[PDB]
Amino acid sequence: MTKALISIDYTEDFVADSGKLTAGAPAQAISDAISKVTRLAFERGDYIFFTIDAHEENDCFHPESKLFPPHNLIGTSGRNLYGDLGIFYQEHGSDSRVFWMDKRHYSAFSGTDLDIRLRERRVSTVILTGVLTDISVLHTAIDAYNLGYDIEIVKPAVASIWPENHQFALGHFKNTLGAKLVDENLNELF
Amino acid sequence: MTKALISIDYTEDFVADSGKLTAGAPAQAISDAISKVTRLAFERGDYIFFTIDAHEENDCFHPESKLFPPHNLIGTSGRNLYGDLGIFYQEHGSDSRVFWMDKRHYSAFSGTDLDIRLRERRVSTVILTGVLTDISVLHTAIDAYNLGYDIEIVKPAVASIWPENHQFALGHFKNTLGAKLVDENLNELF
Amino acid sequence: MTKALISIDYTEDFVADSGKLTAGAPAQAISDAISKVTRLAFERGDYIFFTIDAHEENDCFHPESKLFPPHNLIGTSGRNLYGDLGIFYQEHGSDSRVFWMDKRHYSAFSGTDLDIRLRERRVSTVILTGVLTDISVLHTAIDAYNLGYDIEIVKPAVASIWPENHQFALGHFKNTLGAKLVDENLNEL
Amino acid sequence: MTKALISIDYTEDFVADSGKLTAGAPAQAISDAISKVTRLAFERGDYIFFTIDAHEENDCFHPESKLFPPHNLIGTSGRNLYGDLGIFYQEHGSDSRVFWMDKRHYSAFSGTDLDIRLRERRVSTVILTGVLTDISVLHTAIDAYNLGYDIEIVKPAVASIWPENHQFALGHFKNTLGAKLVDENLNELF
Ligand SMILES: NC(=O)c1cccnc1
Ligand SMILES: NC(=O)c1cccnc1
Ligand SMILES: NC(=O)c1cccnc1
Ligand SMILES: NC(=O)c1cccnc1
Ligand SMILES: [Zn+2]
Ligand SMILES: [Zn+2]
Ligand SMILES: [Zn+2]
Ligand SMILES: [Zn+2]
Repeated sequence: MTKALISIDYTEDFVADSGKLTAGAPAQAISDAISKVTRLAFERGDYIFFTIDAHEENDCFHPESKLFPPHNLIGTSGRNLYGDLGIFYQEHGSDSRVFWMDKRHYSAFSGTDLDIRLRERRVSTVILTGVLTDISVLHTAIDAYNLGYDIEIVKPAVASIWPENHQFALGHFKNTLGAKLVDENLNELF
Repeated sequence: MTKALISIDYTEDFVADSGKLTAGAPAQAISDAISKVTRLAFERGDYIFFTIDAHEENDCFHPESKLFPPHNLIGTSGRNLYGDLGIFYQEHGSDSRVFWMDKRHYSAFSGTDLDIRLRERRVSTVILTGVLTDISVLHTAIDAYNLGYDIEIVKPAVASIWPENHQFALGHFKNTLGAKLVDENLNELF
Repeated sequence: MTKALISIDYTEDFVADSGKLTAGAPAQAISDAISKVTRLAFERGDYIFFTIDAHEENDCFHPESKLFPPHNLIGTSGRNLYGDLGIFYQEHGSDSRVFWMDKRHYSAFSGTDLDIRLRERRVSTVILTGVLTDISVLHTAIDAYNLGYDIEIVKPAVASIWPENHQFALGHFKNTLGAKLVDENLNEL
Repeated sequence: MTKALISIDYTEDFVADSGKLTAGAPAQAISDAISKVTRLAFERGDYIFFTIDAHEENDCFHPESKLFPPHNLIGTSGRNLYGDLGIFYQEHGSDSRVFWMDKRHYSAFSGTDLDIRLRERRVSTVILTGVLTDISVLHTAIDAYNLGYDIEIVKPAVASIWPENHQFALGHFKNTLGAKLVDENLNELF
């Protein structure tokens, strides 16, 4: 069956050394795996959803503005996809199976039309990749669970700034959400 | 109390003579009232949400594609706001209290972040304007009702192709949704 | 594949002569068709969801309280299913494919777990029956549309007190929601 | 200023020594604080929502069935509120400001009418209590955040079976959700 891979916030501001809200080394370490798994999913016929923070510096009505420094600002290089994943987007961004969705909350579902697009395509399984494991990925996974999706987490293609938080989230995915943990070849991990 | 005015699909494709899905004369007849009530709402400090159909011609996954001819296509003049309402947007579009939201369903809430933006601002009352009364306006109103908003309908600033459908919708707003019917001066109608 | 039939508000208070918010004769006229189509859907292996108004008197926080007289009050006979449809529920209510869901808004989806139950079963098509065509049925249909369900409307198994409103709703289902209008044999009209 | 206290899954099966899915001693340890803070909120005129797991044996369509042993089964003692909280419910459950809501997912919002009831009362702040901090409480908190509620967490009135998961969740509430941590007297903890 055809699935959907969700690419969560893997942008310059979350990954690069000078990124405004960078997760640093652990985020950079998944660059090869996240691009590889995305290409693999696309090649086999899956839908690809880039779900990307789209913030505005002067937005005092957003509770998040008080919690983190400005990041992924609309019209800035901070929103550019990091590494070879960006090259994949140059090659296939205009394809009918590839989507770019701006989001304001951590979850890829919140205030977006992600659920609608998935339901149009009768997709029952989402495959999650990106950063941070315990924030945008976690919120997306919980929303996916409540919306009745089967969930796959690409373990080597998610990362957090805190190793303990990364480990909590992975445990939560498997034990509470019943997610399948998979590698960069989309093979289950035992 | 600060309210929000929702401006629904009042574009060239729904209003102009040559509009791809035009409501024709009844839609054109509300041009003065819809621009007047929007400027009045903006001047008093209300939030203004332009919630506009954003369709793609090649979208075989959208059930609406089979129901209506192509309308409000991306990058076309069909998506331009009709009359003085368009002029108002050119003057005040970049103001912090004015919003543009692309939508794919009839309802202004479906797959958008309208509810999120309204709740950020603690808005309890929505004021509905636009076309068509029995489709995009009706769906928006029903969603607003289920989301617990108080509803105001600007009767002289909503219109449909079918008079019987326009009349059904107005009756539904008042008797089933408990909406207040108001004029272009935002005064209740008796 | 396996579809779900939604049975909307077909209770004493909406149908019977003495019903608190009765649609009267037009609602009573669909009794045979609504019971027949529900029994048919169940025989075909479909899921059946009874989605029924569950109101409380003196619920001042509900906006509907000011719009309609008290109806379908919790613990009252007004919530009893009307006619042979009630007999069907007595017979098959304990079956794993048959559900009873209390609702407070007109739409069967609003504040309920209907969508969750349907998605658990990977249901892609809902079949709508009940009353009123232009209120609870219409709201349920619109929610179903926005939630990406294919929709079937059993034309002889929906009713309103207002003929013009019933007609509007049927047109809206077909032309705006892209719903299939079907008969009591579940054949397209 | 009228708030709503949410009492999440504080029942025999999650708390009692012989509970089917018991969090054990840490859950038992909060019994005094959770009952005290609930009685306080009620005295202050707040709404009280008991949001309680309602599961069925042989519910093969529920993904949770494969993740945890049977717990909080409808019609069983497992669903009984633990400690003085249960006594409070006997005393005041029939009050108009006190609600009992059955739920099937971890989040108190998922498939329930919680949001609807809160919006009816124009509640803007939810106060969270119960178990487990990193499951039902966490999911409820994340849903509350996405739905635009201000969040208070009663720190001494939430618990998990795993202390490290409790710590993660508390950090997540404060740093990611912008929640206020409060004590059993509803005073902010600094
Ligand atoms: N990508 C993320 O997890 C994230 C973290 C903090 C703020 N916004 C997004
Ligand atoms: N604006 C509308 O009511 C409408 C009608 C048909 C299709 N899309 C939008
Ligand atoms: N069943 C209905 O359509 C209905 C109408 C009015 C109030 N409640 C329910
Ligand atoms: N109360 C909870 O956190 C919980 C944990 C596991 C299953 N169901 C509920
Ligand atoms: Zn962000
Ligand atoms: Zn359209
Ligand atoms: Zn009702
Ligand atoms: Zn449970």
